[PDB]
Formats: sequence, structure tokens, C-alpha cells
Amino acid sequence: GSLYLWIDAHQARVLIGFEEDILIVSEGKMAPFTHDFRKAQQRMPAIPVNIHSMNFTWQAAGQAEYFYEFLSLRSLDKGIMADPTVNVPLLGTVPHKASVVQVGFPCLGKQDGVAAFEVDVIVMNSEGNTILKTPQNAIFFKTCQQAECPGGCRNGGFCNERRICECPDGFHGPHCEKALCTPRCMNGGLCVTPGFCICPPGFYGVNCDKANCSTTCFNGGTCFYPGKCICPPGLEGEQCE
Amino acid sequence: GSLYLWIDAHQARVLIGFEEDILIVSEGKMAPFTHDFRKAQQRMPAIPVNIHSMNFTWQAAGQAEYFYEFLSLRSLDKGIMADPTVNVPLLGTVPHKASVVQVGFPCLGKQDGVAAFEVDVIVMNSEGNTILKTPQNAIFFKTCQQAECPGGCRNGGFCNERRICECPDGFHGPHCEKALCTPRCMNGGLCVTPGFCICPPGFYGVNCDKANCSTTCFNGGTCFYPGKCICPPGLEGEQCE
Amino acid sequence: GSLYLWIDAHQARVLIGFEEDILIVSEGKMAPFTHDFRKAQQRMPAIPVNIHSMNFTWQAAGQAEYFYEFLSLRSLDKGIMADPTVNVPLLGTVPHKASVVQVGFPCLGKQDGVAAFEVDVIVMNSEGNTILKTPQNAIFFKTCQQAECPGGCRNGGFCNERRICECPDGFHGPHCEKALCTPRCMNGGLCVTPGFCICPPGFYGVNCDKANCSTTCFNGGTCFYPGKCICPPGLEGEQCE
Ligand SMILES: O=S(=O)(O)OC[C@H]1O[C@@](COS(=O)(=O)O)(O[C@H]2O[C@H](COS(=O)(=O)O)[C@@H](OS(=O)(=O)O)[C@H](OS(=O)(=O)O)[C@H]2OS(=O)(=O)O)[C@@H](OS(=O)(=O)O)[C@@H]1OS(=O)(=O)O
Ligand SMILES: O=S(=O)(O)OC[C@H]1O[C@@](COS(=O)(=O)O)(O[C@H]2O[C@H](COS(=O)(=O)O)[C@@H](OS(=O)(=O)O)[C@H](OS(=O)(=O)O)[C@H]2OS(=O)(=O)O)[C@@H](OS(=O)(=O)O)[C@@H]1OS(=O)(=O)O
Ligand SMILES: O=S(=O)(O)OC[C@H]1O[C@@](COS(=O)(=O)O)(O[C@H]2O[C@H](COS(=O)(=O)O)[C@@H](OS(=O)(=O)O)[C@H](OS(=O)(=O)O)[C@H]2OS(=O)(=O)O)[C@@H](OS(=O)(=O)O)[C@@H]1OS(=O)(=O)O
Ligand SMILES: CCCCCCCCCCCCCCCC(=O)OC[C@H](COP(=O)([O-])OCC[N+](C)(C)C)OC(=O)CCCCCCCCCCCCCCC
Ligand SMILES: CCCCCCCCCCCCCCCC(=O)OC[C@H](COP(=O)([O-])OCC[N+](C)(C)C)OC(=O)CCCCCCCCCCCCCCC
Ligand SMILES: CCCCCCCCCCCCCCCC(=O)OC[C@H](COP(=O)([O-])OCC[N+](C)(C)C)OC(=O)CCCCCCCCCCCCCCC
Ligand SMILES: *[C@@H]1O[C@H](CO)[C@@H](O)[C@H](O)[C@H]1NC(C)=O
Ligand SMILES: *[C@@H]1O[C@H](CO)[C@@H](O)[C@H](O)[C@H]1NC(C)=O
Ligand SMILES: *[C@@H]1O[C@H](CO)[C@@H](O)[C@H](O)[C@H]1NC(C)=O
Ligand SMILES: *[C@@H]1O[C@H](CO)[C@@H](O)[C@H](O)[C@H]1NC(C)=O
Ligand SMILES: *[C@@H]1O[C@H](CO)[C@@H](O)[C@H](O)[C@H]1NC(C)=O
Ligand SMILES: *[C@@H]1O[C@H](CO)[C@@H](O)[C@H](O)[C@H]1NC(C)=O
Ligand SMILES: *[C@@H]1O[C@@H](C)[C@@H](O)[C@@H](O)[C@@H]1O
Ligand SMILES: *[C@@H]1O[C@@H](C)[C@@H](O)[C@@H](O)[C@@H]1O
Ligand SMILES: *[C@@H]1O[C@@H](C)[C@@H](O)[C@@H](O)[C@@H]1O
Repeated sequence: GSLYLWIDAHQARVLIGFEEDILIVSEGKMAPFTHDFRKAQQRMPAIPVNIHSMNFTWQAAGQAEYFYEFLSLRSLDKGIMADPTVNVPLLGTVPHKASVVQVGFPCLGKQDGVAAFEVDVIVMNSEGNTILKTPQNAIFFKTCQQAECPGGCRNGGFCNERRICECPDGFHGPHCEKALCTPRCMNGGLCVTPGFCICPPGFYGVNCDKANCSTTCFNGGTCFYPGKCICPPGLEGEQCE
Repeated sequence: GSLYLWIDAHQARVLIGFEEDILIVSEGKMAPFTHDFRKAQQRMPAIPVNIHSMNFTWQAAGQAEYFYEFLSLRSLDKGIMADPTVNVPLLGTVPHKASVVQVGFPCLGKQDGVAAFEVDVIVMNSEGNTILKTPQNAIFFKTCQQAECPGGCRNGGFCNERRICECPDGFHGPHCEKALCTPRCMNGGLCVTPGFCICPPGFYGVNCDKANCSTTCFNGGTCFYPGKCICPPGLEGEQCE
Repeated sequence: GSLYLWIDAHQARVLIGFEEDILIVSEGKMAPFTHDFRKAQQRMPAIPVNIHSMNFTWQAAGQAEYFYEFLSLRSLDKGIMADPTVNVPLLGTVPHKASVVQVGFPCLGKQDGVAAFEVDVIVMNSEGNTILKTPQNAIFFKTCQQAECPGGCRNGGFCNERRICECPDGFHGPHCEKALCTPRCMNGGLCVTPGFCICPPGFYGVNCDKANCSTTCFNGGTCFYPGKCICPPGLEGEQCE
């Protein structure tokens, strides 16, 4: 094994208070506290009102390729909290360089109270086998407080106690209406001052949605990178044969 | 070679002032200033009163496994400074992910003056051979100033100039008596708000001391991880045969 | 591929404003915005007066060795801006550990206006073949404002709006005349309080210029590390035969 998934010391100081790396996956295996995942589910409280998003660092150190897939990112209480977001594309290859994953919990602000959610993700080997996964029906909670802003915050903005909208990347102003780029960049894209979006590897366009493949995937295969492709059971190889 | 041991730029700014990575081990070999280790021992002053602990970053980049062992962490002047500590278990495998090692120098506060210490550590290959090591009888110094606190600081706490105890992880209050978890977490464990300890890989329990092994080590062999085990000279393999 | 060249999130916040990793090279291939390098050259403005230097992070994750060579670092407008600098030696091996490259743009302060420059660099494989390179005649710009200091700043120091010289590493005072070490450390060396320079791997001396080689390179070969050596076309191997 070579997979490492953890929380950085800087993020750790906001959530727990202790400035240290919180290891989740080490050498391709889950941390000792994750074995009894359910006993760990109790020892985890609802995400506080102050914590809006969470930074999860990951990397495949070895020469071995590892693929990830976010199966379900559903909010069970849609009236309070909107479906949780990721600054990474749902399906893709895990980087060999230490990279941060921004897991955003969007509270609507219209209703007060604690809202539940699902975060289902699978990690697979080059052969296409699930090694590390989210144990069946994982439910995590997030506390959302009611906050009213004059006019209302647009494009995933949350109203602060000082009645000022907290605008997200590529947006600014009082209601977050003044945008730099015309379409907002997706899959982890970035808008420069002139405009447009700096597209992540595997995507191109204006919003970074169009994806090219050097090798087309056969027999109901999903392409994510022109290097490697996921194959259904019974079919093996590059083009799934 | 693939071993890299260095000091991070953020730590470097506190000790030297210059914000840059201080490389010690590069590509499995010691840095040019370490060759004449003794000439480097002069150019190193006593650890200042303000610097309480030091952060040492390390990682095995290649597919090759590397094992470390802290042989001796003794304080030669026990009346001034207590034996230096490490937030890592004495024996173990060096991570493939960039990880920080907190080397704490505990000044008792009862006596004023400079105290000497020993930091002996060995780095070994998969075969079990010492490649990188601390050259024979390494003596480093730490300046400790006398500071008196009303009542006295407990559980490795040092009294500040403002007469307030500097409580360590898992402890708080005026004398550091108010603890979250009942036993303090060891080997790099972390206590959550409810309690208990988030155990590091290779340990389990309440204080993270109990260690399990999938393969038992024969002929006087010490187990640290169920994957690999250290074997004495003459015996080679997984179970030491 | 295994090469990764990017800009760190902390540096990104100063230049663009968005705190996120700006990927340039991913898995040995250039980022989607770099393909039409010229269209990317327009979307890049002149380096602002406030930004004096830029931090570029890089690393070769795989067991594969990668060599870099800074071919040209020329300032086309020598009257305004002096030739751009790098805290890394021109020719060398790319680290397997995440390391920062300080690209300094030295404005002379004598003249006001925007100055152009060239940054040519090549990345090669173990066989000695250029894989990733700077596309032909790359011209980037830097805005330099006129600032006068009483006496004048020495050893690459730039005068601030408060008329105080911004002294570089190993220098301090009003005109940056008071130096710690007598010769200034080169190739990424560091001067301690007593003096001298902590030499980077592959260099030794007082200024870190003298380089040793365990294997001498034949038929017009340039040595950088005693492990690997660059060979001209027609000759292949360790000693270039
Ligand atoms: O002096 S000011 O109070 O007016 O602030 C001037 C600086 O505002 C910037 C960036 O401020 S920063 O975000 O805190 O660094 O421009 C940004 O803010 C202005 C509005 O100023 S205000 O104080 O926030 O209202 C925005 O103009 S507008 O959208 O309100 O009309 C800028 O949007 S735009 O770039 O002009 O499209 C906004 O830029 S950004 O969206 O935040 O990127 C700086 O201008 S900047 O450096 O071009 O970004 C100003 O610094 S400056 O030295 O005066 O230019
Ligand atoms: O408003 S206060 O001055 O009273 O400070 C309130 C916040 O104190 C916290 C954390 O403060 S922090 O460490 O600086 O962020 O609780 C922590 O401090 C209190 C005592 O407050 S005091 O000002 O430091 O004396 C401790 O209570 S006690 O130990 O003194 O009785 C907390 O211990 S305990 O969690 O209550 O067991 C101590 O928590 S911790 O040991 O530092 O983890 C915040 O409470 S917290 O967020 O639950 O940690 C308070 O913020 S809050 O919004 O008012 O709750
Ligand atoms: O109390 S003071 O205002 O005098 O500042 C005292 C501290 O100055 C240091 C470091 O200051 S720091 O850089 O901000 O941390 O020494 C450094 O500054 C002094 C001059 O003080 S002044 O206020 O900047 O003028 C320099 O002396 S001199 O060069 O002007 O004669 C030091 O150079 S030298 O080390 O004495 O050669 C300069 O050190 S450095 O070049 O910046 O490394 C601290 O001394 S230090 O800790 O040895 O570096 C002083 O803190 S202390 O607790 O008073 O010693
Ligand atoms: C990368 C995408 C997948 C992963 C994406 C799916 C998961 C997405 C949701 C994860 C976030 C929800 C977990 C809990 C977050 C949290 O806030 O932790 C609870 C406490 C918080 O601390 P507190 O009780 O609020 O107190 C703070 C103030 N004091 C008193 C401490 C000073 O903090 C703690 O004590 C423990 C925090 C450390 C544990 C966090 C990790 C838990 C999530 C495990 C997910 C891994 C499983 C999936 C991967 C196989
Ligand atoms: C990871 C466990 C092992 C390793 C654990 C064993 C070692 C544990 C003790 C290490 C710490 C003791 C070394 C020195 C620490 C120190 O404070 O450095 C002295 C100077 C400090 O600077 P100063 O003289 O106080 O001045 C500061 C203010 N100015 C004026 C600069 C602005 O700073 C410097 O100029 C040089 C600092 C950089 C050198 C630090 C590394 C030295 C330790 C080498 C250990 C490696 C060998 C063992 C591994 C093979
Ligand atoms: C490592 C040595 C080689 C590499 C060394 C050779 C290159 C050396 C020069 C590189 C630096 C020059 C590039 C541009 C630097 C820069 O300032 O970016 C322009 C804008 C700046 O933003 P701004 O327009 O000033 O606005 C800031 C305030 N706002 C309004 C945003 C809130 O920022 C941006 O919008 C885009 C910034 C991100 C792009 C930077 C990378 C461009 C350089 C590519 C070089 C790679 C090619 C060579 C390697 C194959
Ligand atoms: C650096 O050391 C400080 C204590 O001096 C510690 O709080 C901090 O978390 C350490 N940095 C890292 C990355 O662990
Ligand atoms: C596909 O896109 C990648 C960048 O993501 C590019 O390097 C490659 O050349 C493209 N292939 C084709 C056929 O366009
Ligand atoms: C980033 O650049 C600044 C100078 O602008 C430098 O002081 C800092 O140390 C650099 N960051 C790193 C990690 O080197
Ligand atoms: C030993 O502990 C590890 C976690 O450190 C666990 O994954 C493994 O299954 C355990 N083996 C046995 C036999 O309990
Ligand atoms: C950590 O999360 C914050 C938002 O809460 C984000 O701004 C920051 O850039 C993240 N850190 C990294 C390295 O991405
Ligand atoms: C060459 O220098 C390296 C350090 O850069 C050193 O380890 C090696 O032993 C030296 N070889 C000779 C012959 O001096
Ligand atoms: C991607 O995964 C493959 C297996 C098929 O289910 C496709 O329909 C899907 O888009
Ligand atoms: C671990 O190392 C082995 C070689 C033996 O010395 C054991 O007794 C020790 O605990
Ligand atoms: C290093 O590169 C080799 C190929 C020759 O051009 C030498 O002269 C140079 O210094």
C-alpha cells in the first residue's frame, strides 16, 4: 500500500484545537479509530456553525495508480443544508503530490437547526477493485444557524452575523452579483482577473466541463483520463476487452 | 536512496531567522555540513529559552521501506532539564508522506543554566542495515531559565514570565490539572472533546500502548508493524528464519 | 510520468487573491491552459510593484530521476530590471521532496516603468531527453517603480516607500552593509549567526561554489551530482561512452 488520506494541522486547529495531522488512511489501510467506524461516528459531533468547509489532504506516494469515485453527496435535510460540495471532480485519479480537497457544507440560512448528510467515496486499484471505501450508510451532521441578509446572498454565499454576504471564489460585492468570469469555473478551475478559467488536468472549455480522451472506452466504460480507464467486471485492459 | 530529513521554513524562522528549508538528509545521504559533524557541533549554540520544542520533517519518497529507532534520549543534566521527548514511537517505519516530529526539551524551571543532552537515532534498510545514524556521543545543549509559578505546573508544563502555566496537549487550567481524557494519549495520540485517544497506526487502547502483530517475530525479534519485522544478524526474512 | 510543478496556495493569495494550488505540470504533462502557451501569455499581466519574488514548488514523486537546466535568465530591459535570480543552482536534479524555488525579479529603482524578461528552463529524463520545456522565446513582464533611498541599498536591496532598505538574506542595517558571513552564500546556502554557509547537496566551501564528483564525466560532459551525469548525443551511460 501507498495511499495516505489525512487532515492538515492548520485545519485541525479550527475543528479540534490541537495543531497536528489527523491521519485517516495510512499505507493503504484505515487508521485504528476507523475500524469500529460506528463507535467513531458517536465520538464525532455536528459540524459547528463557524466551520463552513473542511480541508482533506490526500496522495498516492508509490508508483501505483489509485482511482477515487464520489458515489453519493446527498443532504438528508434539504430544507436546512444543501447537498455537500467538493472542489474536485467526482471521478478521477488520486494525485501523487499532496493535494487538499475542499468539502463545503452549504447551509441555506432560511432555517435554523442541525442537518444530516452522506459522504460516500471509493478508492480503487489499477485492476479496478475497491480497497478503501466509506462503510455502508455513513451519516454525518452539520449545525446551521438562521441568518438574514438584506436582498439575499447569491451563488452559494452565507450571511454573516455582521449582515455581510460571504462571497465564494469568482464572486464579490454586497449580494455576490458582481462576478469576474461570466460562467463560474467548475471541477477546481480558477478565474484570473481578465477572466476565463484555469482548467484542471483532464478538462477544457470556459467552465471546465468538456473532457478529452486519447483512448475511447468500450463496453459501457467511463473515461476520466486519456491514460487509464475503468472497466466493468469480466472485461480487463486499457480499452476494456 | 530516497530518504529526506529536514527542518521546515516556518520552524527555521524561529531558530535562525531565515525562512527556508534546512536539509539534513538528502537522497539517503547526509548534507555537506554534516560530514565534519564535530565542526558542525561547534557552529550550533544552546537551544534558546524561548524555543521549547523543535519540528523535524521526514519522508521516504521511494517504494523502499525505511525503519527508524531512537536508541538514547537522555538528559546529562537531569536537575535542570528532563529527558528530551518525541511525539513519535521510539521504534517504527518512516512515513512515505511528509510528517513532522516534535522534539520537546523539558526544562524543570527549578534551576537556571544550560543543560546538555543526547539524541541517538538510527535509520535502517529493508534488509536491516544501519545506513544513516547519529555519529558517536552527540551532545547538544539547551538554555533553561528559572521561573516560579504559584502552585506549580503539572504534566510537563513550563511557567511563563507572566506567571501562567503553558499547558501541553490534553491539559488546561491554572496548574494544568483540568484534563479532557483521563489517561494522557501516547505515541502521538490525540484526545477529542468527549474523550479517549485517536490512536496512531500500529497502536490501540485508551492510552495507545497495546500493539498488535499479524506475524509473530521469532528468535528474539521486536515487532512494530504487522507488515515488516527487525531480525538479528544471521537470521533473515519476514518471521526471522 | 511523475513530475509536478505548481504554485503554492500561500503565494497564490498574493498574486491572484484565491488561496489554491496553481498546477503547471501534472503527471509529467503541462496543464490544459499551457497548451496554447501564447494565449496564456496574454492572460498574464506584468508582475506588480508589490510582488518582488515568486515561489514555485516542484517534485519528482516516482522512482524516476529528473534533471533540470536553466538555459537563459536574461532581462531585456537592463536599465529598469536586473537579470532574474533563482535560489537553486542552474543545472541539477529535481528533488523527490516538495521544494520551493524563489524566482527573484530585481528592480534597480533608478528608473520607473515596466521591464520584460526571459525564463528558459528544460526538464530531462534519465536517458537525457528534453520532455518538458519553456516554449520558444518566452517573454514575461515586471512593473518597477522609481524609489530613492539616502545612501543607496547594497547587495540586491530594494528601497521601500518608507525610505528603508529591504535587505536580503545574510544582510542587515540601513544600507545593507552589515553582513553576517563575509562572502554571501550561493546556490541556496544559508549563513548561521557565527558565520559560514550551510552548503546545499553537491556543493562545498565558504560560498558553496566548489563541486565534487565521484565519477568524472568524459567527452565534454558536465557534472552536477556524483550519482548521475549528462551525456551528449551519440554517447550513453554513467561516464558517457
Ligand atoms: O481602496 S479601496 O477601499 O477602494 O479598496 C481598493 C482595492 O480594492 C481592490 C481589492 O481589494 S481587496 O479585495 O481587499 O484586496 O479591488 C476589489 O475591491 C473593489 C471595490 O473596493 S471596495 O473597497 O471593496 O468596495 C472592487 O471594485 S468593485 O467590484 O466594487 O467595483 C474590485 O472589483 S474589480 O477588480 O474592480 O472588478 C475588487 O477586486 S476583486 O474582485 O476583489 O478582485 C483593489 O483593486 S485590485 O487590486 O484591482 O483588485 C484595490 O486596490 S487598489 O490598489 O486601490 O486598486
Ligand atoms: O468566554 S470565555 O472567556 O469564557 O471563553 C469561552 C470559550 O472557552 C472555551 C475555549 O476557549 S479557547 O480555548 O480559547 O478557544 O472553552 C475552554 O475554556 C473554558 C474556560 O474559559 S476560560 O476563559 O478559559 O476560563 C474551559 O472551561 S473550564 O475548563 O475553565 O471550566 C473549557 O474546558 S471545557 O471544554 O469546558 O472542558 C475550555 O475548553 S478547552 O479545554 O480549551 O477545550 C470555549 O468552549 S469550547 O468551545 O467548548 O471549547 C468557549 O467558547 S464558547 O463559545 O463560549 O463556548
Ligand atoms: O531591542 S532592540 O530594538 O535593540 O532589538 C533587539 C533585537 O535585535 C536583534 C534581532 O532583532 S530582530 O531582527 O527583529 O529579531 O538583533 C538584530 O538587530 C540588532 C540591532 O537592533 S535594531 O533594533 O534592529 O537596531 C543588530 O545589531 S546591529 O546589527 O544593529 O548592530 C543585530 O545584528 S547582530 O546580530 O547583533 O550582528 C541583529 O541581528 S540580526 O542581524 O538581525 O540577526 C536581537 O539580537 S539577536 O537576537 O542576537 O539577533 C535582539 O534581541 S535581543 O533579545 O535584545 O538580543
Ligand atoms: C475525502 C472524502 C471522504 C471524506 C468525506 C466524508 C466526511 C465529510 C464530513 C467530515 C467532517 C465531519 C466529522 C467531524 C467534524 C468535526 O467537527 O469534528 C468534531 C470535533 C469538533 O470539535 P468540537 O467538539 O466542536 O470542539 C471544538 C472546540 N474544542 C472544545 C475542541 C476546543 O472534532 C473531532 O473531535 C474529531 C475530528 C477529526 C475526525 C474527522 C474525520 C471524520 C470523517 C472520516 C471520513 C473518512 C471516511 C471516508 C474516506 C474513506
Ligand atoms: C529526527 C531525530 C534526530 C534529530 C534529533 C537530534 C537533534 C536534536 C537537537 C537539535 C536542535 C539543536 C541544534 C541547534 C538548535 C539551534 O537553536 O540552532 C542554533 C542556531 C540558533 O540561532 P541563534 O544563534 O539562537 O540566533 C537566533 C537569532 N538570530 C541571531 C539568528 C537572528 O540555529 C542555527 O544556526 C543552526 C540550526 C540548524 C541546525 C539544526 C540541526 C542540528 C541537529 C542535527 C541532528 C541530525 C542528526 C540525527 C539524524 C541523523
Ligand atoms: C520554475 C522555473 C520555470 C518558471 C519560471 C518562468 C516564469 C517566471 C515568471 C512567472 C511570473 C509571471 C507570470 C504572471 C505573474 C502574475 O502576477 O500573474 C498575473 C496575475 C496577477 O494578478 P493581478 O492581475 O495583478 O490582480 C491581482 C489583484 N486581483 C485583482 C487579482 C485581486 O496572476 C494570474 O492571474 C495568473 C497567475 C498564475 C500563472 C503563473 C504561472 C505563469 C508562468 C509559467 C511558467 C512555466 C513554464 C516554465 C516551466 C515549464
Ligand atoms: C511546530 O512546532 C509547534 C510547537 O513549537 C507546534 O505547535 C506546531 O504544530 C509544529 N508544526 C507542525 C506542522 O506540527
Ligand atoms: C487531451 O487533453 C490532454 C490535456 O488534458 C492533452 O495533453 C492531449 O494532447 C489531448 N489529446 C487530444 C487528442 O486532444
Ligand atoms: C515565499 O516567498 C517569500 C518571499 O516573497 C519567502 O520569504 C518565503 O519563505 C517563500 N516560501 C517558502 C516556502 O519558501
Ligand atoms: C492489527 O492492527 C491493524 C491496525 O493497526 C489492523 O488493520 C489489523 O487487522 C489487526 N490484525 C489483527 C489480527 O487484529
Ligand atoms: C483550508 O480551508 C480554507 C477555507 O475554510 C481555504 O481558504 C484554504 O485555502 C484551505 N487550505 C488549503 C491548503 O487549501
Ligand atoms: C562528494 O561530495 C559528497 C557530498 O556532496 C560526499 O558525500 C562524497 O563522499 C564526496 N566524494 C568524495 C570523493 O569526496
Ligand atoms: C461510468 O462507469 C461505467 C462502469 C458505466 O456505469 C457508465 O455508464 C458510467 O458513466
Ligand atoms: C527488540 O530488538 C530485538 C533485536 C531484541 O533486542 C529485542 O529484545 C528488542 O526488544
Ligand atoms: C555542460 O554540458 C555539456 C554537454 C557541455 O556543453 C559542457 O561544456 C557544459 O559545461
